[PDB]
Amino acid sequence: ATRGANVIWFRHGLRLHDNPALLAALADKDQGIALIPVFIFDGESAGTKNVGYNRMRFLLDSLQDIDDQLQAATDGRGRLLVFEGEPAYIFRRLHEQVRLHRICIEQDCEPIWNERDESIRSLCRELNIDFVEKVSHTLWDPQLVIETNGGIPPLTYQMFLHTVQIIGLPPRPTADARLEDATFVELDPEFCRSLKLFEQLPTPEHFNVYGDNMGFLAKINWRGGETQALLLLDERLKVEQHAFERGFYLPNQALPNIHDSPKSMSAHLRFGCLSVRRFYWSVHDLFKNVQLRACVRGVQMTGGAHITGQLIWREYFYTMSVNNPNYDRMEGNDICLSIPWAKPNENLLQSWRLGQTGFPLIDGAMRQLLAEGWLHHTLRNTVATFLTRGGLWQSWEHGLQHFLKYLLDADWSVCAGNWMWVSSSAFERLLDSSLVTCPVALAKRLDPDGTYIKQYVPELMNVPKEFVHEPWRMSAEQQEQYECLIGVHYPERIIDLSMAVKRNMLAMKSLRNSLITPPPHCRPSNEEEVRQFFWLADLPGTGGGGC
Amino acid sequence: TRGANVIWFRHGLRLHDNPALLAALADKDQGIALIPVFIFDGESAGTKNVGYNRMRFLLDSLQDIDDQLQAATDGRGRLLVFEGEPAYIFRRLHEQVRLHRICIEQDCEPIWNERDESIRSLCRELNIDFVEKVSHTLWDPQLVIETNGGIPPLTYQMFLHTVQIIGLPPRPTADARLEDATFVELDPEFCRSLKLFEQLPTPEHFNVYGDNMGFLAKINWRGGETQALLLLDERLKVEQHAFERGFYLPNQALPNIHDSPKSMSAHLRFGCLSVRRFYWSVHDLFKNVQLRACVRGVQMTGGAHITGQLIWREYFYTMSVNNPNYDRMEGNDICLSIPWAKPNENLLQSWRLGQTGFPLIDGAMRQLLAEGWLHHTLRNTVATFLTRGGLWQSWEHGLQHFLKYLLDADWSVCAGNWMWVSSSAFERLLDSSLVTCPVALAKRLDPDGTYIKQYVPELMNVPKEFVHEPWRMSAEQQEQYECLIGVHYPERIIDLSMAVKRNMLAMKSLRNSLITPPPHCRPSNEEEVRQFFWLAD
Ligand SMILES: Cc1cc2nc3c(=O)[nH]c(=O)nc-3n(C[C@H](O)[C@H](O)[C@H](O)COP(=O)(O)OP(=O)(O)OC[C@H]3O[C@@H](n4cnc5c(N)ncnc54)[C@H](O)[C@@H]3O)c2cc1C
Ligand SMILES: Cc1cc2nc3c(=O)[nH]c(=O)nc-3n(C[C@H](O)[C@H](O)[C@H](O)COP(=O)(O)OP(=O)(O)OC[C@H]3O[C@@H](n4cnc5c(N)ncnc54)[C@H](O)[C@@H]3O)c2cc1C
Ligand SMILES: [Mg+2]
Ligand SMILES: [Mg+2]
Ligand SMILES: [Mg+2]
Repeated sequence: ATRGANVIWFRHGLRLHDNPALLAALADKDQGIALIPVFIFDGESAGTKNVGYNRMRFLLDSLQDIDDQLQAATDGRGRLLVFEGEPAYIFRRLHEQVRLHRICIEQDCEPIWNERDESIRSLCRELNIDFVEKVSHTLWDPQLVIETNGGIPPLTYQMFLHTVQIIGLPPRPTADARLEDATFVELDPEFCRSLKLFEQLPTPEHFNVYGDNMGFLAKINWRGGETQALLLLDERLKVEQHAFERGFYLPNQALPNIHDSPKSMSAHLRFGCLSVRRFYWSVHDLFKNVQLRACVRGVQMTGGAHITGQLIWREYFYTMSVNNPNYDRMEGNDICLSIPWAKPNENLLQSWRLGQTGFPLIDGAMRQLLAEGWLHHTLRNTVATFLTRGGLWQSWEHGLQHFLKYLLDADWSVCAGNWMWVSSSAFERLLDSSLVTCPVALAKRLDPDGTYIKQYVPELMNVPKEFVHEPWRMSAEQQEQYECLIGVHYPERIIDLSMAVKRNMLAMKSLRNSLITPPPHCRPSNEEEVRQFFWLADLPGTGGGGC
Repeated sequence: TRGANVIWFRHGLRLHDNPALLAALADKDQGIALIPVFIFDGESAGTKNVGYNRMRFLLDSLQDIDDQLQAATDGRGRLLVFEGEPAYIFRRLHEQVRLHRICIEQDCEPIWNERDESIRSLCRELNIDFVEKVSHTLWDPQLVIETNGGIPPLTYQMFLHTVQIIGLPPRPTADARLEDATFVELDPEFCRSLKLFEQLPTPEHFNVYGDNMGFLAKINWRGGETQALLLLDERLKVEQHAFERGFYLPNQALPNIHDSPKSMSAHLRFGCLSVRRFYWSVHDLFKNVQLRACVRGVQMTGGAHITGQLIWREYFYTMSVNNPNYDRMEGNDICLSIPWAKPNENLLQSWRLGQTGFPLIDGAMRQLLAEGWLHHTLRNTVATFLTRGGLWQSWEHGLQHFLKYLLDADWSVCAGNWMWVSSSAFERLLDSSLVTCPVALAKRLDPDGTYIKQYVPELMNVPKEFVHEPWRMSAEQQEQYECLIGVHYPERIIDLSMAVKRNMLAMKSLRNSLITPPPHCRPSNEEEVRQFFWLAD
């Protein structure tokens, strides 16, 4: 704090590697400019506006990871300062203590962050402070791929692939930061109490966040932070290594597995614990210059396109929301079809949230969502269709707000886009087939021996495998013979699906004859894209049928 | 006149991409004439073990060349078709008009060695240039074998790795200009003494008649170069629709056994269509464009899902080069010696005639006798049922029957595919019932019974729910539709559940006896088996 100080404000991108904003904050070590790493609980940033217990713990685990790494490389001189209040109020009064030359941040391209960031930009113009903004949460610059497509984001996944190949490959991750020679600031102890500088790392209880509806089914647990994200990346980079030397995927690898352990990095990518560019260019360097022939779920393995294509799905949804604050709703949302959803049935909606629908796979997935906060992509498709076009004809907004609260990742743009991609695509009639919107048939495909169902629906523990997916088929004597009387211990089906899929298919067909014009909306590229999205494989598409 | 060059046709019955032909016209400005020659010596172009369908195909291609030679020369150019010994014909042809060069296309298969070396020792005597050019395969098989250390690659993945080192295959040559080419009209008595055909002969001239049934063949094929080019341009438009769509329709990815005469395997066997023209046409149509979809476990970028099929053809041609025992078990170093049962002429005849009691097996073998072409999934079914997945008979019996009635019937490809499927004892998926059961495959390929009812017409009155398993019908059902297990349709000539049971024991006993799996023709991995048999992958 001799000649001033630079601020690296953390919101997302809670990491030290591949942090251009951190490097720009460390670029004045020679001039004696100090470094101040800060995180502010302003009541919305890092997804704290609508958060449950599982994601708040994940965020606090990442803040501690940054805090422990700073001390491990600065002999204890480096400290992550966690505040709680208005960001513009904290930065102005902190400028009274030490001179702020540059305030470095990572670009949050989502429009819900525009108010927060433009107030800091307006503050720096008043105090003559450099406002440094770096793009590192996404692979490309969202404004660069939007202007390439003519000032509007691509609405289909293929239209996004066509534009990024024009721009080229995304930038490589930056080098690591050296903090052994960096100086920090010891400010006034009373100034810390006024601006609410935490002396200890807070807990979710400090923010009135306690155990959720189910508490916790401690079968799957996730430790946040940059250390665990890099530990899981190397674990997966070796699984791809074995499949790379093998040249093909084992049949058990290409199939969706819902009985596995916490290996997903979607929560580490949302908070920015793991760099998306480091994920991308680690797969690229491991696959380039080796031609392959086998595929993984209809996507080639040559060049790692089956892995890096997943990171483009995330980039494709992040950019569609940039200049659209109504992206989470349908009124005022220009790229979402207006579907006549039924009236809010909060009795059925509560049966969907609590996992009391009478359908085993739906209940087992929603109870895992409440307890553990993570669902497989196949299970997220099932509960989304069952709530919307597939089962109850409820608006996807009621499912988005529930997901954004209990999900570990819960990207405001990725989660909202996936709800519209699946529920509000009227001209993709393959989504109306019960062969893709039936949880009973899918239960036999993902959970053959009822291992997953009985693990998160414990009332079905003793029913034999011949009646797990269809408990209603048991006799009156058999129902009390396995401690499961449908309607008492296990709830009955809140709706008849076979008569519900008929109502919804005709109600959606009614929209198509009224809208012969297909307006620009978030939709699948083609029918082949639906089959890979819903992990169909053997019998999907036109002419595939039931073999 | 002064001299003449001979373009001798054996394979490569075409005018385009014919480097041997271009070498014959290379001395056009010297006053050296041209002599197109095809000799029925009793073995060339697969005429030693041939049926009526393939002989009809060969003669259709010879007429195409003769018709093309007249349209480009206003009647001056003709195709000379002889019948006799090639070295005797060429020697007496040399004293009528001096032969400077004898140009042929390379036949790398060892069954043609004694024929070519016979002509080779003749030209060194009479001081004639023996020009041999490679155009039947994508690469020179010697350059592929020598790159692999002097031995041919025994797995398909080992082959793709070797040709990747060599590089992309050569592109087809330019078309030949025959508008200013001179020919010779020989002495009429010389044409009488050398057995020169005036009219193109018929299959009946070679003691070849209309098979056993013959009339069930209404899906007929017409040989020739210009007609093979029509099939190439036809599929090129189908592939660009998928190229512009970005993916294959599900009905396209599924095998189709009730389709049209679409295949070009017979045209590529006789050389009516150039394989390099086939390769580089698909390569130019898919280049510079990145695709992400796949076709049955193989990518579509660069046309690898199409060009990879042509590499299967080269992979079997290259393996048989220095192995004259490639079509037999004894003395074949690349074939596992499997204890096959003693030859049973009753079950073998029921396999050929299609009287085994299994509907899909009967419909395929009866289609082979009439039309002489089967889908790859149907050739697999009748091959496993004859060998490891049924009767446990030697693959040598099925090879001779296939080399006789097939339209393609490449000596190296057909034998290689027979060993690849039958004698792969260490590929344990090959013995799974998903591959060794035609009943489940019948409901998978021909669901409603359309293909079975037309090639097994004794089952057309049987409804769909009993057409795949006619033995399951009751007493009044075998009479209401009149299909008794005995007089109308034969009983299953073997117990399939018991046969596959005892055959898997013999393969394990073979593996337990062979602690070393010696280098043999085998699949590369289990994934390669799924793609080969059109499985779920
Ligand atoms: C209703 C619904 C809501 C979803 N909400 C989210 C969300 O809030 N956050 C989120 O990251 N993903 C979301 N997804 C996508 C998908 O469910 C997860 O990305 C996936 O389950 C993560 O598992 P994984 O990393 O092991 O899969 P991988 O195949 O390893 O995915 C690699 C990465 O690619 C990205 N990705 C994968 N699939 C998609 C997709 N369909 N759309 C966008 N990005 C994708 C993620 O960042 C993911 O971590 C949602 C999908 C649905 C159907
Ligand atoms: C027991 C058995 C015997 C066979 N005998 C022959 C034969 O005598 N001649 C022959 O050309 N093919 C043979 N094959 C391969 C296969 O049956 C045919 O190549 C294929 O059915 C031709 O149909 P298509 O051209 O429409 O297929 P496509 O997929 O269009 O094939 C493209 C071309 O690639 C080549 N090709 C395709 N598959 C193979 C293969 N497995 N091995 C070698 N070349 C291949 C052929 O030249 C074919 O025309 C045999 C396969 C088996 C199982
Ligand atoms: Mg992951
Ligand atoms: Mg063909
Ligand atoms: Mg399968």
